[PDB]
Amino acid sequence: TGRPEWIWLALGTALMGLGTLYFLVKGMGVSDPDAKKFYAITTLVPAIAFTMYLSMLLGYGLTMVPFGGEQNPIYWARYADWLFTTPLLLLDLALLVDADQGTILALVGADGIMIGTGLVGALTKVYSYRFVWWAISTAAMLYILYVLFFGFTSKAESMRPEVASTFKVLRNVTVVLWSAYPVVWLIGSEGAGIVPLNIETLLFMVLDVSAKVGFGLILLRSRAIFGE
Amino acid sequence: TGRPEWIWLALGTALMGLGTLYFLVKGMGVSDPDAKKFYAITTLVPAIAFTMYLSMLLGYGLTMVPFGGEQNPIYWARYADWLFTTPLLLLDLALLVDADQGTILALVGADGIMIGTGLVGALTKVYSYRFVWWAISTAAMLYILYVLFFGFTSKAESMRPEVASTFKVLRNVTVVLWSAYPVVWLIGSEGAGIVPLNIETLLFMVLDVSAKVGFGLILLRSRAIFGE
Amino acid sequence: TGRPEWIWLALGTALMGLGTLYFLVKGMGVSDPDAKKFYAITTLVPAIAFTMYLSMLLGYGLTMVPFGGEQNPIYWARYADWLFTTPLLLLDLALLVDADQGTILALVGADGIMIGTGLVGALTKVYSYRFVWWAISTAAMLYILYVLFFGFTSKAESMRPEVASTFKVLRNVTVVLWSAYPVVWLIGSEGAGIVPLNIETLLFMVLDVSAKVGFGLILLRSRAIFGE
Ligand SMILES: CC(C)CCC[C@@H](C)CCC[C@@H](C)CCC[C@@H](C)CCOC[C@@H](CO)OCC[C@H](C)CCC[C@H](C)CCC[C@H](C)CCCC(C)C
Ligand SMILES: CC(C)CCC[C@@H](C)CCC[C@@H](C)CCC[C@@H](C)CCOC[C@@H](CO)OCC[C@H](C)CCC[C@H](C)CCC[C@H](C)CCCC(C)C
Ligand SMILES: CC(C)CCC[C@@H](C)CCC[C@@H](C)CCC[C@@H](C)CCOC[C@@H](CO)OCC[C@H](C)CCC[C@H](C)CCC[C@H](C)CCCC(C)C
Ligand SMILES: CC(C)CCC[C@@H](C)CCC[C@@H](C)CCC[C@@H](C)CCOC[C@@H](CO)OCC[C@H](C)CCC[C@H](C)CCC[C@H](C)CCCC(C)C
Ligand SMILES: CC(C)CCC[C@@H](C)CCC[C@@H](C)CCC[C@@H](C)CCOC[C@@H](CO)OCC[C@H](C)CCC[C@H](C)CCC[C@H](C)CCCC(C)C
Ligand SMILES: CC(C)CCC[C@@H](C)CCC[C@@H](C)CCC[C@@H](C)CCOC[C@@H](CO)OCC[C@H](C)CCC[C@H](C)CCC[C@H](C)CCCC(C)C
Ligand SMILES: *C/C=C(C)/C=C/C=C(C)/C=C/C1=C(C)CCCC1(C)C
Ligand SMILES: *C/C=C(C)/C=C/C=C(C)/C=C/C1=C(C)CCCC1(C)C
Ligand SMILES: *C/C=C(C)/C=C/C=C(C)/C=C/C1=C(C)CCCC1(C)C
Repeated sequence: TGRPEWIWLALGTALMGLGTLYFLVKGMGVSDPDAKKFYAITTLVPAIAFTMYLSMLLGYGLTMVPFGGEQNPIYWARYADWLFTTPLLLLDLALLVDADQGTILALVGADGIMIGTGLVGALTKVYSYRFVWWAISTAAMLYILYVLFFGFTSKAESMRPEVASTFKVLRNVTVVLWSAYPVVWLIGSEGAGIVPLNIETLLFMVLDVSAKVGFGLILLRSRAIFGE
Repeated sequence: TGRPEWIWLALGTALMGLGTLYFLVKGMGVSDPDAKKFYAITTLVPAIAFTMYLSMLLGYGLTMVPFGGEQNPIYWARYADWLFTTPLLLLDLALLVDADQGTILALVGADGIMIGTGLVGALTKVYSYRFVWWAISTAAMLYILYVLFFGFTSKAESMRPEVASTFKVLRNVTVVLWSAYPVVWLIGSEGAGIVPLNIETLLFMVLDVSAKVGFGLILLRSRAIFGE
Repeated sequence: TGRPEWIWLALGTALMGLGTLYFLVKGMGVSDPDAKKFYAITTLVPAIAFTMYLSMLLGYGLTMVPFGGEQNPIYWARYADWLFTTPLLLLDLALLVDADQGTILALVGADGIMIGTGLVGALTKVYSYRFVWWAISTAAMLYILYVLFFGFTSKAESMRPEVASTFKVLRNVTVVLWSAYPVVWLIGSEGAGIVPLNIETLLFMVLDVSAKVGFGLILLRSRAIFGE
């Protein structure tokens, strides 16, 4: 493994794998149907990331994109991961607050646009246009963060204190960690090329494990996930 | 931009972009959960088309398919657009009439078959077989149009007059505009090659903007989208 | 058709096509909304398989994957089929028993992991790593079979005798036929290469037609699909 970023791909694979097994074991026995939804969503998220980390580690999830005069290593498997795991994370938030279905559809669809335009930007061979896709994807992310802070103002007169409390923490966790991903992309291998791929891969590893396994530990340890 | 169809890709990009912003602004403030569903579906549709028009304009959504002795320019991004936006359009219709879930699943699944076989036909290198996929996809479209006219005969004893009225108009808009897409494909660059790609791109632009932004203006201006 | 497996691809195409038309005709007239769900799911399943069998027959769904020193014919279209039809089959089971939504999401997501890791294994160029993906996919299949036997223990105090009976038979049909697919893959063209592709294609044809058209005949002939 002649790619120096292999260690972070291996560590990411192991930590997503271990978080999947932990959440699997923890959700055994659970009969509350509301809690079963949260365990299924929250366990699927690092299970999908485990498979995509492994595909990067083994090289399957890596391709070379010509741009800027250069053959650029691009890990496309990250977008196949995020396509599914970032709407699932939004679904955990949305279920906490009993979101209306129109709000869930706005969130999941804005998130698909965010990930799909991120992927088009990652694979685009004209260097300047990569950053046009980055901006569109960021605009979709900002929409999602707007909805998470301002789209549930009908949900407060009626929201169990423990649901509000856990939703607040997870929403803060989300806004901080997810906002770092466009920055990493912009300065890393896919963007300006200021931070080398080895470091980029480290940064996404720490973000992903926090946003998936850290997030899910907070959620699944709360009694907000059970019907009262 | 040495592709003469660039002007229609640019115009399509702008009109889908402007229709997205208009519907975004128009749906601000809306609290009625039924109306929020219609705004989310109807706003996502031109937002997705904006991204796919832009990918065609920038060249990312174009590939060359050998067939007929020739390297043929094929805009595959149209199928990535339609994969999502044509079930969303069907969902707006189906929600208007309070469709049963089995009818929604038939519609969304027939539509996936329509778009996916359209894409296989667009990328098929044996010329005669392209038209086998065209026929299968047309058969799926005809099924969808059948369901839209004859699959909601339990929904009339109970259907607000304004819902019936808006559903009738949008269903007519749909049947007329969607039926033109197999014809354009059959005579255009993907099919018989009778109409040049520049004109084909113009035709799909006018159809798409009408079927997305025209459709959505009719829907979102009606009080059929609000619970009574 | 210089591929000896063409006959089984042609036969599979015809049998999925004929089963689609039969289920289409059989579900005409059905007004019971619960029954309409089962007809839509169960009819879409062989309709999707018909398109994917046809794409294999015509060669579109075939690619060459280098591994083991060799250019290996890999029918990738099977994974595009299964991506949709295996969650749909699980949905028919889950609706029979009135599964909780968290259980449905676990099933559909485990199934996506099963098919997507199966596809990564089928396309992986390092021979030994193909079998790592096979094992992960098998682990997801075993999870699905676990849930089908042990995830509905809240659903028995309340389950119409005819629903229990039909669910039991279809679940047995599923466990036996689906468990054969990793074995065929492991000994066939995608794995160890012990069984030639011609025979492999025969085996998957018999499995698919049984698991789709055989399964659906059992389901759609039962009164378990109607609300009582
Ligand atoms: C609910 C159910 C009932 C639904 C039923 C399913 C229904 C659709 C029936 C099955 C049809 C279909 C799924 C199967 C055909 C797959 C098709 C894409 C195959 C083409 O790809 C094969 C290759 C190489 O030979 O061609 C070359 C590849 C091309 C150059 C690429 C062109 C294709 C586009 C890239 C498609 C874009 C779609 C994206 C995957 C959408 C998400 C991506 C995003 C978030 C960035
Ligand atoms: C000029 C540029 C270089 C800067 C780029 C910024 C840009 C990308 C936008 C990001 C802003 C965003 C992170 C802020 C949103 C979170 C927070 C401020 C929201 C406040 O509201 C929530 C409150 C109360 O419930 O809790 C508060 C929740 C938390 C306690 C808020 C704490 C914020 C985080 C601690 C900051 C993230 C830390 C990084 C992940 C560390 C990486 C840096 C590295 C080089 C060591
Ligand atoms: C709800 C959630 C819990 C679900 C969890 C997600 C779960 C599936 C886990 C993730 C696995 C998976 C999504 C990730 C792997 C992606 C896989 C397709 C990668 C293969 O493609 C990489 C390339 C180049 O190196 O190979 C060469 C490319 C090949 C030649 C092409 C073969 C692949 C097929 C084309 C696949 C067909 C699927 C279609 C996109 C379906 C729709 C298309 C249609 C409508 C026309
Ligand atoms: C032989 C071939 C060349 C012809 C190909 C036809 C074939 C592809 C099938 C298409 C038929 C389809 C469009 C008809 C369905 C719509 C309509 C007749 C349905 C009637 O029922 C609805 C009624 C009452 O509510 O309103 C009625 C709704 C509307 C008022 C109906 C009006 C029909 C449209 C005005 C026709 C479409 C116009 C084109 C988009 C213009 C493009 C032509 C260009 C060259 C100028
Ligand atoms: C609900 C709605 C509102 C949602 C709105 C949709 C929203 C996402 C907006 C549309 C964006 C997007 C869908 C369109 C862009 C498609 C994008 C994949 C195009 C890239 O592919 C083009 C090629 C050749 O030029 O590049 C080369 C190809 C690369 C080498 C491959 C890299 C891409 C990955 C393979 C993507 C993996 C995703 C898988 C299809 C997931 C399932 C596969 C699995 C089960 C094995
Ligand atoms: C060492 C290896 C080579 C063996 C590999 C096995 C491995 C892949 C795991 C598979 C085990 C699995 C098929 C068993 C599950 C089914 C069954 C035993 C479950 C019992 O519980 C259900 C009961 C009561 O309702 O009905 C019972 C339901 C049925 C009546 C059970 C009958 C089992 C099937 C008849 C066996 C499958 C037959 C094959 C499809 C035939 C192909 C062989 C060919 C070479 C002729
Ligand atoms: C599980 C992994 C998580 C939570 C990942 C989140 C990823 C994003 C918020 C990605 C955002 C991006 C942009 C806004 C701009 C373009 C680059 C992306 C895709 C990295
Ligand atoms: C937003 C864009 C809309 C409403 C597009 C609709 C597209 C169709 C109805 C496409 C149909 C096709 C056929 C029936 C045959 C094969 C060619 C297609 C995909 C163009
Ligand atoms: C309609 C076709 C059906 C029911 C197909 C089922 C396919 C599976 C159960 C496939 C399973 C696989 C594994 C568990 C290991 C990797 C190889 C696969 C994808 C064939």
